[PDB]
Amino acid sequence: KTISVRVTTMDAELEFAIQPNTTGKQLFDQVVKTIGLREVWFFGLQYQDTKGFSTWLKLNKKVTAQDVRKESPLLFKFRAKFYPEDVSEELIQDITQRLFFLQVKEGILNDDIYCPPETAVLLASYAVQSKYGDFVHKSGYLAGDKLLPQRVLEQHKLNKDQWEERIQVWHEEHRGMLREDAVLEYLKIAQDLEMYGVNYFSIKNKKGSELWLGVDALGLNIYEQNDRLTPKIGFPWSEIRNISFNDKKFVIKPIDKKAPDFVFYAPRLRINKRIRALCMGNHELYMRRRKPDTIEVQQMKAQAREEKHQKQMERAMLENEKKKREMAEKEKEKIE
Repeated sequence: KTISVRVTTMDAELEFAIQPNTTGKQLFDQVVKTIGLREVWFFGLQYQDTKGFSTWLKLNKKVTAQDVRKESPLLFKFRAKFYPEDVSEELIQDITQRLFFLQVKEGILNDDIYCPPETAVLLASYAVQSKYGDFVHKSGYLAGDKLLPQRVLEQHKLNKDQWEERIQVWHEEHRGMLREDAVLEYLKIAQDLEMYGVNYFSIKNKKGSELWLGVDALGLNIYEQNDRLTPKIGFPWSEIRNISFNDKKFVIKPIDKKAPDFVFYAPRLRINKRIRALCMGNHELYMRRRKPDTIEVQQMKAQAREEKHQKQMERAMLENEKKKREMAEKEKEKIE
Protein backbone atom coordinates (compact mmCIF):
# COMPACT_ATOMS: atom_id res chain seq x y z
CA LYS A 1 0.00 0.00 0.00
CA THR A 2 2.46 2.71 1.25
CA ILE A 3 5.99 3.56 0.13
CA SER A 4 8.53 4.30 2.91
CA VAL A 5 10.41 7.49 2.25
CA ARG A 6 13.44 9.04 3.96
CA VAL A 7 13.96 12.83 3.81
CA THR A 8 17.32 14.03 5.24
CA THR A 9 17.62 17.79 6.00
CA MET A 10 21.05 19.24 7.06
CA ASP A 11 20.29 18.27 10.70
CA ALA A 12 17.29 15.91 10.61
CA GLU A 13 16.56 12.37 9.35
CA LEU A 14 12.76 12.47 8.77
CA GLU A 15 10.94 9.22 8.03
CA PHE A 16 7.57 9.31 6.11
CA ALA A 17 5.20 6.93 4.21
CA ILE A 18 3.77 8.13 0.91
CA GLN A 19 0.77 6.80 -1.05
CA PRO A 20 1.44 5.62 -4.69
CA ASN A 21 -0.45 8.74 -5.89
CA THR A 22 1.45 11.21 -3.62
CA THR A 23 2.71 14.27 -5.57
CA GLY A 24 6.09 15.87 -4.92
CA LYS A 25 4.18 18.94 -3.62
CA GLN A 26 2.35 16.89 -1.00
CA LEU A 27 5.65 15.27 0.10
CA PHE A 28 7.45 18.69 0.13
CA ASP A 29 4.69 20.38 2.15
CA GLN A 30 4.84 17.62 4.78
CA VAL A 31 8.64 18.02 5.04
CA VAL A 32 8.50 21.83 5.59
CA LYS A 33 5.46 21.52 7.90
CA THR A 34 7.32 18.91 10.07
CA ILE A 35 10.47 21.04 10.39
CA GLY A 36 8.37 24.25 10.95
CA LEU A 37 9.67 26.14 7.87
CA ARG A 38 7.92 29.14 6.27
CA GLU A 39 10.64 30.37 3.89
CA VAL A 40 10.14 27.45 1.43
CA TRP A 41 11.04 29.49 -1.70
CA PHE A 42 14.76 28.67 -1.35
CA PHE A 43 14.27 24.90 -0.95
CA GLY A 44 13.61 21.65 -2.80
CA LEU A 45 13.93 17.85 -2.52
CA GLN A 46 16.84 16.16 -4.37
CA TYR A 47 17.10 12.43 -5.31
CA GLN A 48 19.31 10.05 -7.34
CA ASP A 49 17.48 8.88 -10.44
CA THR A 50 17.97 5.20 -11.57
CA LYS A 51 20.77 6.35 -13.94
CA GLY A 52 22.81 7.73 -10.98
CA PHE A 53 22.09 11.48 -11.46
CA SER A 54 21.14 14.14 -8.89
CA THR A 55 17.66 15.32 -9.73
CA TRP A 56 15.23 17.87 -8.23
CA LEU A 57 11.84 16.33 -7.53
CA LYS A 58 9.02 17.86 -9.66
CA LEU A 59 6.33 18.97 -7.19
CA ASN A 60 3.34 19.00 -9.58
CA LYS A 61 3.91 15.32 -10.56
CA LYS A 62 3.59 12.02 -8.63
CA VAL A 63 6.70 10.93 -6.68
CA THR A 64 6.21 7.39 -8.10
CA ALA A 65 5.99 8.84 -11.69
CA GLN A 66 9.53 10.25 -11.63
CA ASP A 67 12.80 8.27 -12.07
CA VAL A 68 13.15 7.66 -8.26
CA ARG A 69 15.86 5.00 -7.65
CA LYS A 70 14.10 1.66 -7.00
CA GLU A 71 15.14 1.16 -3.28
CA SER A 72 13.43 0.98 0.21
CA PRO A 73 13.07 3.55 1.63
CA LEU A 74 13.14 6.16 -1.13
CA LEU A 75 16.03 8.49 -0.44
CA PHE A 76 15.52 12.28 -0.74
CA LYS A 77 17.68 15.19 0.53
CA PHE A 78 16.01 18.45 1.63
CA ARG A 79 18.29 21.22 0.45
CA ALA A 80 18.44 24.87 -0.68
CA LYS A 81 18.00 25.15 -4.42
CA PHE A 82 18.30 28.97 -4.36
CA TYR A 83 20.38 31.46 -2.40
CA PRO A 84 19.47 34.96 -1.22
CA GLU A 85 21.34 38.18 -2.15
CA ASP A 86 21.98 39.01 1.54
CA VAL A 87 21.54 36.57 4.44
CA SER A 88 20.88 39.37 6.91
CA GLU A 89 18.06 40.84 4.89
CA GLU A 90 16.49 37.63 3.51
CA LEU A 91 17.01 34.76 5.95
CA ILE A 92 14.40 35.82 8.56
CA GLN A 93 13.84 32.56 10.59
CA ASP A 94 16.49 30.79 12.67
CA ILE A 95 15.56 27.44 11.04
CA THR A 96 16.37 29.03 7.63
CA GLN A 97 19.68 30.48 8.79
CA ARG A 98 20.69 27.15 10.39
CA LEU A 99 19.79 25.07 7.33
CA PHE A 100 21.69 27.47 5.02
CA PHE A 101 24.65 27.62 7.48
CA LEU A 102 24.95 23.79 7.62
CA GLN A 103 24.70 23.38 3.78
CA VAL A 104 27.21 26.20 3.11
CA LYS A 105 29.49 24.83 5.87
CA GLU A 106 29.32 21.41 4.15
CA GLY A 107 30.30 22.98 0.82
CA ILE A 108 33.23 24.90 2.38
CA LEU A 109 34.59 21.71 4.08
CA ASN A 110 34.28 19.63 0.86
CA ASP A 111 36.41 22.12 -1.15
CA ASP A 112 33.32 22.79 -3.33
CA ILE A 113 33.35 26.49 -2.33
CA TYR A 114 36.87 28.00 -2.50
CA CYS A 115 37.79 29.57 0.85
CA PRO A 116 41.25 30.95 1.71
CA PRO A 117 43.03 29.60 4.83
CA GLU A 118 42.70 32.71 7.05
CA THR A 119 38.95 32.92 6.20
CA ALA A 120 38.48 29.15 6.75
CA VAL A 121 39.86 29.50 10.31
CA LEU A 122 37.53 32.47 10.98
CA LEU A 123 34.58 30.47 9.69
CA ALA A 124 35.61 27.44 11.80
CA SER A 125 35.64 29.57 15.01
CA TYR A 126 31.97 30.65 14.32
CA ALA A 127 31.00 26.99 13.77
CA VAL A 128 32.76 26.30 17.15
CA GLN A 129 30.92 29.12 19.03
CA SER A 130 27.64 27.66 17.70
CA LYS A 131 28.44 24.06 18.74
CA TYR A 132 30.52 24.59 21.89
CA GLY A 133 29.04 27.91 23.09
CA ASP A 134 30.97 30.51 25.16
CA PHE A 135 34.30 28.72 26.33
CA VAL A 136 38.41 25.43 32.76
CA HIS A 137 36.16 24.31 29.74
CA LYS A 138 38.20 21.68 27.56
CA SER A 139 41.75 20.83 26.03
CA GLY A 140 41.91 18.93 22.69
CA TYR A 141 38.11 19.62 22.51
CA LEU A 142 38.12 20.25 18.75
CA ALA A 143 40.03 17.04 17.84
CA GLY A 144 36.90 15.11 16.85
CA ASP A 145 35.50 17.75 14.47
CA LYS A 146 35.85 18.44 10.74
CA LEU A 147 36.67 22.18 10.94
CA LEU A 148 38.73 23.13 7.82
CA PRO A 149 38.64 22.24 4.06
CA GLN A 150 41.10 19.57 2.79
CA ARG A 151 42.99 22.03 0.48
CA VAL A 152 43.63 24.22 3.58
CA LEU A 153 44.99 21.21 5.54
CA GLU A 154 46.97 20.03 2.45
CA GLN A 155 48.57 23.39 1.52
CA HIS A 156 49.47 24.24 5.11
CA LYS A 157 51.74 21.71 6.78
CA LEU A 158 50.41 22.65 10.29
CA ASN A 159 50.04 19.60 12.57
CA LYS A 160 46.37 18.92 13.57
CA ASP A 161 46.88 20.52 17.08
CA GLN A 162 48.33 23.76 15.64
CA TRP A 163 45.07 24.26 13.67
CA GLU A 164 42.90 23.74 16.76
CA GLU A 165 45.08 26.19 18.70
CA ARG A 166 44.69 28.75 15.84
CA ILE A 167 40.87 28.26 15.98
CA GLN A 168 40.76 28.21 19.84
CA VAL A 169 42.20 31.76 19.85
CA TRP A 170 39.38 32.95 17.57
CA HIS A 171 36.81 31.00 19.66
CA GLU A 172 37.89 32.86 22.87
CA GLU A 173 37.36 36.30 21.14
CA HIS A 174 33.74 35.24 20.44
CA ARG A 175 32.94 34.72 24.19
CA GLY A 176 29.53 36.33 24.86
CA MET A 177 28.08 35.79 21.37
CA LEU A 178 24.84 33.79 21.08
CA ARG A 179 24.82 30.50 19.14
CA GLU A 180 22.20 32.07 16.75
CA ASP A 181 24.47 35.10 16.18
CA ALA A 182 27.49 32.85 15.43
CA VAL A 183 25.34 31.16 12.66
CA LEU A 184 24.53 34.56 11.14
CA GLU A 185 28.16 35.68 11.35
CA TYR A 186 29.29 32.50 9.53
CA LEU A 187 26.80 33.28 6.70
CA LYS A 188 27.88 36.96 6.59
CA ILE A 189 31.50 35.95 5.88
CA ALA A 190 30.71 32.90 3.74
CA GLN A 191 28.38 34.86 1.48
CA ASP A 192 31.28 37.07 0.32
CA LEU A 193 33.12 34.05 -1.22
CA GLU A 194 33.42 33.98 -5.02
CA MET A 195 31.98 30.48 -5.30
CA TYR A 196 29.14 30.99 -2.73
CA GLY A 197 25.66 30.27 -4.17
CA VAL A 198 26.95 29.74 -7.73
CA ASN A 199 25.66 26.86 -9.87
CA TYR A 200 28.39 25.79 -12.29
CA PHE A 201 27.66 23.93 -15.56
CA SER A 202 30.15 22.81 -18.21
CA ILE A 203 29.31 24.54 -21.53
CA LYS A 204 30.93 25.12 -24.96
CA ASN A 205 30.70 28.25 -27.16
CA LYS A 206 29.97 28.13 -30.99
CA LYS A 207 33.76 27.51 -31.61
CA GLY A 208 33.65 24.48 -29.28
CA SER A 209 35.85 26.07 -26.55
CA GLU A 210 35.34 24.54 -23.12
CA LEU A 211 33.95 27.09 -20.59
CA TRP A 212 31.93 27.20 -17.29
CA LEU A 213 28.49 28.78 -16.73
CA GLY A 214 27.58 30.22 -13.36
CA VAL A 215 23.91 30.70 -12.45
CA ASP A 216 23.57 32.79 -9.31
CA ALA A 217 21.08 35.17 -7.58
CA LEU A 218 22.38 38.30 -9.38
CA GLY A 219 22.58 36.85 -12.89
CA LEU A 220 24.69 34.64 -15.19
CA ASN A 221 28.51 34.45 -15.65
CA ILE A 222 30.94 32.87 -18.16
CA TYR A 223 34.17 31.50 -16.69
CA GLU A 224 37.35 30.30 -18.36
CA GLN A 225 38.03 26.57 -17.90
CA ASN A 226 41.08 27.29 -15.66
CA ASP A 227 39.31 29.83 -13.37
CA ARG A 228 35.91 29.51 -11.61
CA LEU A 229 36.44 32.43 -9.18
CA THR A 230 36.64 35.22 -11.77
CA PRO A 231 34.07 35.45 -14.57
CA LYS A 232 35.42 36.46 -18.00
CA ILE A 233 32.06 38.02 -19.01
CA GLY A 234 29.08 38.58 -16.68
CA PHE A 235 25.31 39.06 -17.28
CA PRO A 236 23.30 40.74 -14.50
CA TRP A 237 19.54 39.85 -14.43
CA SER A 238 18.84 43.59 -15.03
CA GLU A 239 20.60 43.27 -18.46
CA ILE A 240 19.12 39.92 -19.63
CA ARG A 241 15.88 40.53 -21.65
CA ASN A 242 15.47 36.73 -21.98
CA ILE A 243 17.28 33.40 -22.33
CA SER A 244 16.12 31.24 -25.27
CA PHE A 245 16.28 27.47 -24.74
CA ASN A 246 16.31 24.97 -27.54
CA ASP A 247 17.75 21.43 -27.20
CA LYS A 248 21.23 21.68 -25.62
CA LYS A 249 21.43 25.33 -26.87
CA PHE A 250 20.76 28.55 -24.96
CA VAL A 251 20.95 32.19 -26.16
CA ILE A 252 21.34 35.10 -23.72
CA LYS A 253 19.41 37.99 -25.39
CA PRO A 254 20.35 41.50 -24.17
CA ILE A 255 18.10 44.34 -23.05
CA ASP A 256 20.56 46.73 -24.89
CA LYS A 257 19.30 46.37 -28.44
CA LYS A 258 22.81 47.36 -29.74
CA ALA A 259 24.55 44.53 -27.75
CA PRO A 260 25.13 41.08 -29.35
CA ASP A 261 23.31 37.84 -28.44
CA PHE A 262 25.40 35.18 -26.63
CA VAL A 263 25.18 31.55 -27.81
CA PHE A 264 26.30 28.64 -25.63
CA TYR A 265 25.77 24.84 -25.58
CA ALA A 266 25.19 22.21 -22.90
CA PRO A 267 26.78 18.76 -23.63
CA ARG A 268 23.52 16.86 -22.83
CA LEU A 269 19.80 17.87 -22.72
CA ARG A 270 19.72 17.02 -18.93
CA ILE A 271 22.20 19.88 -18.35
CA ASN A 272 20.29 22.38 -20.52
CA LYS A 273 17.05 21.62 -18.69
CA ARG A 274 18.87 22.03 -15.34
CA ILE A 275 20.17 25.45 -16.49
CA ARG A 276 16.70 26.62 -17.53
CA ALA A 277 15.16 25.66 -14.13
CA LEU A 278 17.83 27.61 -12.21
CA CYS A 279 17.65 30.56 -14.62
CA MET A 280 13.87 30.80 -14.36
CA GLY A 281 13.89 30.34 -10.61
CA ASN A 282 16.66 32.85 -9.85
CA HIS A 283 15.29 35.58 -12.11
CA GLU A 284 11.84 35.19 -10.50
CA LEU A 285 13.39 35.62 -7.03
CA TYR A 286 15.36 38.60 -8.42
CA MET A 287 12.09 40.08 -9.74
CA ARG A 288 10.47 39.71 -6.25
CA ARG A 289 13.45 41.53 -4.63
CA ARG A 290 13.17 44.57 -7.00
CA LYS A 291 9.47 44.95 -5.97
CA PRO A 292 9.12 46.00 -2.30
CA ASP A 293 8.25 43.35 0.37
CA THR A 294 4.77 41.70 0.66
CA ILE A 295 2.82 42.85 3.79
CA GLU A 296 3.24 39.11 4.81
CA VAL A 297 7.05 39.47 4.50
CA GLN A 298 7.12 42.93 6.22
CA GLN A 299 5.24 41.42 9.20
CA MET A 300 7.40 38.27 9.32
CA LYS A 301 10.44 40.56 9.50
CA ALA A 302 8.80 42.68 12.26
CA GLN A 303 7.93 39.50 14.21
CA ALA A 304 11.59 38.37 14.10
CA ARG A 305 12.76 41.93 15.09
CA GLU A 306 10.39 41.87 18.12
CA GLU A 307 11.51 38.35 19.14
CA LYS A 308 15.23 39.12 18.91
CA HIS A 309 14.82 42.41 20.82
CA GLN A 310 12.79 40.64 23.52
CA LYS A 311 15.51 37.96 23.89
CA GLN A 312 18.22 40.74 24.00
CA MET A 313 16.43 42.66 26.73
CA GLU A 314 15.55 39.45 28.67
CA ARG A 315 19.31 38.60 28.70
CA ALA A 316 20.25 42.24 29.57
CA MET A 317 17.95 42.07 32.65
CA LEU A 318 19.43 38.74 33.87
CA GLU A 319 22.91 40.37 33.67
CA ASN A 320 21.53 43.49 35.49
CA GLU A 321 20.11 41.30 38.29
CA LYS A 322 23.56 39.59 38.61
CA LYS A 323 25.08 43.06 39.24
CA LYS A 324 22.24 44.13 41.64
CA ARG A 325 22.28 40.92 43.74
CA GLU A 326 26.14 41.05 43.83
CA MET A 327 26.07 44.77 44.76
CA ALA A 328 23.59 44.09 47.60
CA GLU A 329 25.61 41.05 48.73
CA LYS A 330 28.66 43.33 49.16
CA GLU A 331 26.62 46.18 50.69
CA LYS A 332 25.35 43.80 53.42
CA GLU A 333 28.61 41.95 54.20
CA LYS A 334 30.77 45.21 54.72
CA ILE A 335 28.72 45.89 57.89
CA GLU A 336 30.82 43.52 60.00
